[PDB]
Amino acid sequence: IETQMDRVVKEMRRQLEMIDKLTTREIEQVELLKRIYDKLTVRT
Amino acid sequence: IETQMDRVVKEMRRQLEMIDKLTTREIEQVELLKRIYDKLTVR
Amino acid sequence: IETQMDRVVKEMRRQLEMIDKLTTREIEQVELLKRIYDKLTVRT
Amino acid sequence: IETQMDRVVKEMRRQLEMIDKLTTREIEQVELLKRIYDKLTVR
Ligand SMILES: [Ca+2]
Repeated sequence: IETQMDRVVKEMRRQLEMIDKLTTREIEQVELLKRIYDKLTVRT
Repeated sequence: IETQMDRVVKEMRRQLEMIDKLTTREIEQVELLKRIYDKLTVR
Repeated sequence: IETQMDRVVKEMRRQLEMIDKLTTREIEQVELLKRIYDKLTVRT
Repeated sequence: IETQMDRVVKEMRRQLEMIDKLTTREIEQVELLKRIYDKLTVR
């Protein structure tokens, strides 16, 4: 009734979190590319 | 459950926003990757 | 009631579509890194 | 009623198996970027 209706708000709030740990992993990921790129422009 | 329904949606449209920036960013990632990779092929 | 209640399953169907794009994109990069990784060792 | 609310929760936990496979996948990218970035720092 309402009790699965939070087995819904609950699971979800855990999805925003899981999403956020992802974005900052995208960022870590990018950082390492910009840099790794810059070492290649220069090693030339 | 009428107004928590309402909350649920709001939070969902927020969750797509996020899944969107993610999607943008992977596109960028992938081009840098190919860009990076081309140069390894030049040298 | 049911109105807002599918402005919900609507989102989810759309959410999971995107979670599918990424997983295949991710798949693409994972083997572009492997290509670059393989070569660096060659360029050595 | 409960019928569609039941669906809702399903495809939601479906998405958590997904994003979980995904993190496990961007982790494995990150290890390759480190390891790639280390290898140049040497040449
Ligand atoms: Ca990535």
